[PDB]
Amino acid sequence: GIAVSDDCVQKFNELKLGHQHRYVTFKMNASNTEVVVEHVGGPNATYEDFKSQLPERDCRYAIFDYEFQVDGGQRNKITFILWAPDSAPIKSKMMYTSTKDSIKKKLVGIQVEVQATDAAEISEDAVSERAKK
Repeated sequence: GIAVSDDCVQKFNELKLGHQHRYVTFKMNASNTEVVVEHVGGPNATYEDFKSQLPERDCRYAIFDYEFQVDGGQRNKITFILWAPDSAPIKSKMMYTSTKDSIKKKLVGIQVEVQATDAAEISEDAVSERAKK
């Protein structure tokens, strides 16, 4: 089984506990033996910053502390996203898919999960819409 790096937990914790990051992206390491942190989005990074950097032909995971000015205040939703574009190789797909539960259970505190397999699914509308699911 692919191991989740504890650094994946530390960064998720900095976001969840300290609001230190807008989002965190994760990818497998070189040996595909552990998922490691890839991109630490700071508090002012936009959803666009997160999105534009997603590999079109490779998978990734992400926590996006999606923010709102909505009814019951200004809300924050810790959204875990599995990015698995249909154009990724089967090996990449298989790996990310096969290891999603571990990262999800390691990341105690997720609030919304979404799976995006294309441009429209990873769009800001798809995600923002589901963020207040």
